[PDB]
Amino acid sequence: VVTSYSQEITEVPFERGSTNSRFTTTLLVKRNLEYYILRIFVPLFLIISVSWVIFFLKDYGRQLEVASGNLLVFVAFNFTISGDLPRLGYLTVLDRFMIVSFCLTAIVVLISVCQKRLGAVGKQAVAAQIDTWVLVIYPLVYSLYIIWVYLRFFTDH
Amino acid sequence: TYTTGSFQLILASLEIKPEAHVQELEIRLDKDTRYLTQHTRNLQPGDTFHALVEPIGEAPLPRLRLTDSGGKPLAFGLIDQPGESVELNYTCDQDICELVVHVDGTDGQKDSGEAVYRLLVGINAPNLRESGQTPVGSSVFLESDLVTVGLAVDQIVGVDQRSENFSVVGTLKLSWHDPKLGFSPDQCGCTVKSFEDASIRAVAGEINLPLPSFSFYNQQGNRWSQNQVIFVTPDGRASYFERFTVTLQAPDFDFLAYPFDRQKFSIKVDLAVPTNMFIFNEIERFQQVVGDQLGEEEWVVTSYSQEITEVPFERGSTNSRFTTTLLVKRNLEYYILRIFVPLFLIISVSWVIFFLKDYGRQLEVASGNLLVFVAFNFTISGDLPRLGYLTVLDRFMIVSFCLTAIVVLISVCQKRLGAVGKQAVAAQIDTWVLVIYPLVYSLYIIWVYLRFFTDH
Repeated sequence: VVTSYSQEITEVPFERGSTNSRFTTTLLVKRNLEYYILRIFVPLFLIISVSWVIFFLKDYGRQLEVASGNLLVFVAFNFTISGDLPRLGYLTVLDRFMIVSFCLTAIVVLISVCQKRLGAVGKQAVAAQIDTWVLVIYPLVYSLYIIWVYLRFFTDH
Repeated sequence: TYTTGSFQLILASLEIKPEAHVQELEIRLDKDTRYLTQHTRNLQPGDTFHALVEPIGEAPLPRLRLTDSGGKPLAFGLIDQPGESVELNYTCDQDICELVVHVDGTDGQKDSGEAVYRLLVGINAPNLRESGQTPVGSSVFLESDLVTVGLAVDQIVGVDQRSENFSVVGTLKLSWHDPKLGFSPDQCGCTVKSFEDASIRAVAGEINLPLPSFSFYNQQGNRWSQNQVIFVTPDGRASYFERFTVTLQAPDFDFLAYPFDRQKFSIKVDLAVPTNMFIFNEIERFQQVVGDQLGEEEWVVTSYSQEITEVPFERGSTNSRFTTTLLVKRNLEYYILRIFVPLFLIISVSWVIFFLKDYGRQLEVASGNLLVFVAFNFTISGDLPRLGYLTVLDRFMIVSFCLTAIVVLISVCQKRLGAVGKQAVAAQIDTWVLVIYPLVYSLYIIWVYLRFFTDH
């Protein structure tokens, strides 16, 4: 969608000395943000929200199995959205967000394994402490990463 | 400046002797060069030509001859009474006759090594040797025209890694000085003659004078040329400018170390005319070679090098070649973060499931994680290119998949052992794999680094 346009006339150097005229029409185009927000970001938010909410469970076997299933879900959706994501040779803020979210889901699977191990040992209190700690640091980490990428790519510093 | 040209008027004489001048040449006879010829000027009637070759580092005594433009004999070579050196003399009888001097070891075909000979060639000069004032006079040999070439790359349009080619857009500039292209500005009333939308071959065809036509050596298909222009000045200065989008075939793509491979994009411009006519003399840095782009790029140019050589040409002799080599590298952050970190976490969960002593949950998580590995493996299937051979990334993925299959197998065996009643050996297997799995991964990483990124 064309946000704005500007037609303007300049002079630029020409072969064998001198200059020639140039007429430039610049179109300030923008992508459809609703498409990417609804198709990608809302399903991704729900996929990470289920991984966040599995920590309320104190049955760490079910927690671990749901965590592994949700990581598989994350991968399947990740590649379901593979046409809109373009095959450029470098990274992208969407790509960085997806990588970070995938890493956080891998970490939730790891933490679920560790918590099941601790519960099997007999240290249920520390497992509950880890549950309540992750329940508060996970959204904090996501928010900090969102702010950091906004600062890095959409403003100075 | 003074001016030169051919005119008509609607004879007399000059002094008592025509201008006499001599030059020298060091000719090297090697395995790849056992014969040489050199062309000369018009040699107006009455002019005498003298030639004399001598050996410096040895006494091979290469034979000499003197022929016309077409090779018909005009003068032979007779050795002098004193040892070493030869003498050849010829006086012409017709106007505008070109002479070619031939040096050849036809009888001396024995090969031992490179040799150097000093050849003294003069016109109108009956001097026995060089004597003095050798460089004051004009050159007697026909000298190849000097052309300066400059290449710049605006951007790398694309790389096709399966057919091994790359499309690049840039600008090419040529500049030579052929006075035969000159004109008097009185007639046209302008200081520049312009040819547009036509290649050098076409303007050469419609002018019928030799011009330094070129070609992109590894070009595939039709090059897309624009702003194609040729400017000619009355003083003979001619310049060619072109902005080209060209797909060049690259037969030296080595994707064995992908995505850590570093490639060499070679843009070769070959002169279509032989070395005796035109040669790429120097390189014009009219603008930066790599150029500046806004935003990131799939291929980043580590370094560039423009260099001029001579390569063999069809029907004997050589032609000049101007090569621009770009040392391009992939974006390592993209492949490290998109592929290697998720893969590390996927293998790390399979590693960490061994702490569990509930082997049913261990087995189910192992199977689920193998499915996860497959799903991610094919999620990263666009960046991974469909080449017909293996790749260090492909080898790493195969090894990791095999290790996840092995962890599933070990989980099955451990559940079986626990069901039997041998829990102690199952715990021993747990603690053994917990230490050998990272060791195996590290050893494989070191091995592939040694195999593909260094010697042995």
